[PDB]
Amino acid sequence: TKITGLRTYDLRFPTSEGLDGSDAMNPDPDYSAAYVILETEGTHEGHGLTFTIGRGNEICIAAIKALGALVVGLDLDWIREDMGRFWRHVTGDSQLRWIGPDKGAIHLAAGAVVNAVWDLWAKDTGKPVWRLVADMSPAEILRLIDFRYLTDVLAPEEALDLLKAAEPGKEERIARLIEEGYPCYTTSAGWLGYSDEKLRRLCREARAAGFTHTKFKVGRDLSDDIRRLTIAREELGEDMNIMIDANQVWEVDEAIDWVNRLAFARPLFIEEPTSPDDVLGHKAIREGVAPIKVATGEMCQNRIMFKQFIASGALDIVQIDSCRMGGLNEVLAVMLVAAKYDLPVWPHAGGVGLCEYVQHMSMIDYVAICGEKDSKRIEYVDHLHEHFKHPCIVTGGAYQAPHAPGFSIEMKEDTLDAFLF
Amino acid sequence: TKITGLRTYDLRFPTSEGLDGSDAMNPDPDYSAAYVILETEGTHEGHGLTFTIGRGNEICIAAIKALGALVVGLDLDWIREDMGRFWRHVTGDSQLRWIGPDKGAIHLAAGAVVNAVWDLWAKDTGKPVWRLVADMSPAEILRLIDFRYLTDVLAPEEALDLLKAAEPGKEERIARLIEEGYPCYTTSAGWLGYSDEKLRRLCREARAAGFTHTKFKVGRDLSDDIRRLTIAREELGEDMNIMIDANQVWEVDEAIDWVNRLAFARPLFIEEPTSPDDVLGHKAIREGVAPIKVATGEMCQNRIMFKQFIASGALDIVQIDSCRMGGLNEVLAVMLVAAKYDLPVWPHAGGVGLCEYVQHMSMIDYVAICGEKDSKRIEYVDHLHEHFKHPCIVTGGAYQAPHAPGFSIEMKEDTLDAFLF
Ligand SMILES: [Mg+2]
Ligand SMILES: [Mg+2]
Repeated sequence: TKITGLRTYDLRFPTSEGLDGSDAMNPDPDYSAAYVILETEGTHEGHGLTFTIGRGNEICIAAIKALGALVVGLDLDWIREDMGRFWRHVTGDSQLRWIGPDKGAIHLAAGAVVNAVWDLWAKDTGKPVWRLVADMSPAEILRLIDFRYLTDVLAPEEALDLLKAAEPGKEERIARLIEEGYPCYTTSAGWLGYSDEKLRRLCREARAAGFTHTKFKVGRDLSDDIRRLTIAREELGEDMNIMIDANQVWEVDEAIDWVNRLAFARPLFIEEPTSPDDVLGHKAIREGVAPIKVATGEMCQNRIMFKQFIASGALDIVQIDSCRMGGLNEVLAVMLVAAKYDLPVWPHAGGVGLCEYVQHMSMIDYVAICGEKDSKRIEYVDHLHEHFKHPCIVTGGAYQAPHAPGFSIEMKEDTLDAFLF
Repeated sequence: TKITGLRTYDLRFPTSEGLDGSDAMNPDPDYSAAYVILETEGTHEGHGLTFTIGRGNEICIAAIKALGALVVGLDLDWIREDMGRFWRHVTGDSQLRWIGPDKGAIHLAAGAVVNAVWDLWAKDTGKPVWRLVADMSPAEILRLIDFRYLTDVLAPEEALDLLKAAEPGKEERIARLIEEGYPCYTTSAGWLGYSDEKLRRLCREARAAGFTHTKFKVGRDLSDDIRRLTIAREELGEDMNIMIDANQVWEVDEAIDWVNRLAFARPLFIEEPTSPDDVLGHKAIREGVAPIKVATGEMCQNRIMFKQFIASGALDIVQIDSCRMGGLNEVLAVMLVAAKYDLPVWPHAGGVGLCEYVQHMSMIDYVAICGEKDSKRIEYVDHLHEHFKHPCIVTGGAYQAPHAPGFSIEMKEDTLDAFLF
């Protein structure tokens, strides 16, 4: 099997029409996918995307096309033999690196391309991605990862030790996953643009559905946030776990003051209180708002930044995103760093196809990395699942384990035509 | 004056013919400019560029075009009235922020567009950019900067104190700059691909010309580094200051061992010993290679990363780049942070037009911010200056102060035709 070509689609969805996804930083996102198909001579094609919120999607498309020169002509077997080597290769064009390195449009594109390869690999072997990786031995999983710029915090030997320690319980955990699924929380009642009445209704829906955890956007107006969280608590009840997300908007001192003003709502954590680059900033905020925890990561650019967030104790909750960084391989590296420091990973899913991706990622984390899921929650949003051949399935507050071969990301063909920008 | 339109040029120079620019990370760079011209109804046009090394330049072009939607239609007086407001505006489209924020292709593009505006402003008033800014009162300079995500280390109040404190000595320093220029160092003898014979000749030329500081690329092969540096010391003499640049290639532990092995050559600093995102890693390397200094910054993505590098004491020498970040305004922000921590700024100039840019920026630093230049060195390389209408002028180891209106970046019309990719 050889990758023989690739096609790209600039897909944009009119989510702003109802302000779905609206938050303190992004008032009117148009959920969009920079979508890629890796062509083969065979029966399978590798589908992948990276997620943006409208304008700028075409910049990612440009970056995907550039990466295409590194991938077209490759043999899939060469890729599979040492995917860490492939990852170094695909992120290793020094000229393309200059556009990053491993950040912004070029790394968003890498996420799409890398995840497309996983889709292809999984389809070829007849396994959902979570199972494809979970079935691997510790050494085989270790081999997936490019450890460059990680070794001062997590060297391959220590990663291998973690993988070996988690190996003996894998079968039981797989069975448990089939029986129970993986618990998730909802942000769908929480978008900042919603009226209070809509907020009330969607809070009742979330509770009725069996979620134990619900997230709300905050950060534009303090008076609004106090009012909204008071109302949320009324509808949700005292037992509900509430979280809040500021989407990066605050300064450090502002953030500490503002979430302390929201302390009455008993939020489990504040998400992205400030810039996603500000490690020392998050750490200062963390100290100032304890016992309210601090979460961040959905825009954390790469493993180098994540390792510093984690090693410096700048956060309580690690929120990887499936295609912000260099796809599954880099996510797995971060999950191992998180496991070394006993920090939970709660993936971001606020976007088109993101749920479809991160379900597999946490399920790998559960089976083969940290071995625990009960105390964690994958993000979930109830938007745009209708465009996927195999959408995630959530009920009673949990993702059902994927069954179809691939990465759950392939879109219905009609969608590829209807939503072309 | 109104910005009425925009043109972009994908310009690529065949620098890989002689391996000019070659280093341990980038073995065959093709010096390129994602070049932009801002159109007006008047006699002036604002020229700017961001620098890349070949493939991927087109991603920057796409990002520049995207930012064009934020800039075309703007009145120049609205911009000048509060350029910090304008800076927030051009980097503030939440959807374009998703592609960054303030990093990668979108921010490189911001650098080109922001600096192009500076070029236009300077042309309109008839001054080189450095003097346009140096003639500003402390409050007017403060007004240029967007402090978002800086206030936990440098708030506007403290930045103003710094600016006010530098104010009385401005007239003297301007005089002194006109008399003396601004000292610079050369990297033109140090490219990794050069033969030993050529290394020797270039070292002799650098020494004759009166440079007191010369930089060499290292990091590909230890034996080569040992031999080349032995040769360099031999040709340059004992009074010469030698620096070395690894272009990010090492792990932390590897960097410490490798530069310590080169200690015999007495390097003033090691530049970019590791990933440009690794603040804690640079700090660890700095401890391990003492007394050899640590420099980094040419790819430091923005003020938020620079702020952490500086405040945490991860580096000795701050190497801003003129168009890696959001152009002049963000560079000035970082210079003020550096002034607070009394760290010197030695700008990167390894690329087409970079010398032309950074000469202005360090001269602003000297006259209006930190008030000291004798102990600092702006990078210089002698490549591609023949393409500029007003190239930098270097003699006796110092940049002559620009005197023609603009940012020195405008290229000759024939270059715009001949080097289109
Ligand atoms: Mg979030
Ligand atoms: Mg350098």
